[PDB]
Amino acid sequence: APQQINDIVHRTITPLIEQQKIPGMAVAVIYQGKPYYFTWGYADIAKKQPVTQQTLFELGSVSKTFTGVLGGDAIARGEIKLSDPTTKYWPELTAKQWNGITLLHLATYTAGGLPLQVPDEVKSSSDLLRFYQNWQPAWAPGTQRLYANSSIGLFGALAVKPSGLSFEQAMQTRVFQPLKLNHTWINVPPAEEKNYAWGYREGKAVHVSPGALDAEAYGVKSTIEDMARWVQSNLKPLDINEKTLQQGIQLAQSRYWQTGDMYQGLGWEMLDWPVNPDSIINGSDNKIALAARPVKAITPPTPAVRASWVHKTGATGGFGSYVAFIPEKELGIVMLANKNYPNPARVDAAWQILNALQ
Ligand SMILES: *[B]([O])([O])C1=[C][C]=[C]C([N])=[C]1
Repeated sequence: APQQINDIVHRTITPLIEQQKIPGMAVAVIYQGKPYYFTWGYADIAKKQPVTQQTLFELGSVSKTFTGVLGGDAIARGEIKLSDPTTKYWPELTAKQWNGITLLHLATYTAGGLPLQVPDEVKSSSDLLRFYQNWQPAWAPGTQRLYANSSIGLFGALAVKPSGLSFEQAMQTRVFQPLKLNHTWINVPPAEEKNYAWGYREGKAVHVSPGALDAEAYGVKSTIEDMARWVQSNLKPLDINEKTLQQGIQLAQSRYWQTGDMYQGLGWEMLDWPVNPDSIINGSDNKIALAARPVKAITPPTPAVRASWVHKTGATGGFGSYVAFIPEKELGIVMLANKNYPNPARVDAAWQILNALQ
């Protein structure tokens, strides 16, 4: 890499790893469209396996960006509309509180208080139906945002129903394959296990547990190379040859709702660039990010704004991920770690790197 990118990344990430006791980390910077890669530490402490550019990390909720783009692609295919009622795709959802709750509300966490987590107790398809039928909204639809797996997870499951494909097959064929993300997985195959890092939580090696709507809300694993490619694809969707995918990526960066200075996309979240770094840094802390906040509808949604900081944090029990990019500057970053360390530290490091390069 150019020495500037080298120095800027190492000066930022080295102290981060030290302060946060991160066992292993991979970083990609996309600069003028090209990726530059950096790795540190251990994918597996016990077996002394280093982090490489081929190490798989759990993306946790950065998976929501793939779900949002897959949904956008389904809209572009004419398979679903965000204006469709949820019941159009799940007619068994007959309880009256669902009247007026559309796919847009599910995709954007604005259905009226669907919870962060699907209860552990919910396994089966019928457990799931039961859960949503019994769920009681605290708020009218389209009035409050509450970040929630049970919201965007259901959006992803419903979005692929007209295709007839499983969520995983739709994701593989319509997003991973066309983008050449050939080392990105909802279920890690046995052949790729050698590359699957352990996560570390309180010093114990852990991997994400199965759960309902896991694939759709937080279940993607990927490498630093495929994630750089994901960022490049979202930075420059016009280079993408598959028309509906290009369009889906654009739709996922449309601005649907505003709360404070952030705008809710499909999976992606966006702020105007130049950002106030305290705003994105403090904003990423779960004290704010997981809070219930009133929203203003953007009527109609603003199409993808090039001058945006577009980003998403993700975590599982053992992993902490972050992706951010600025379309107008052809600039982006991916930070993958196998410890779930605090969000504000991620965003601070990212902003320090990108601000120094823009
Ligand atoms: B995501 O990483 O923000 C997330 C939120 C809640 C639960 C899970 N598994 C992921």
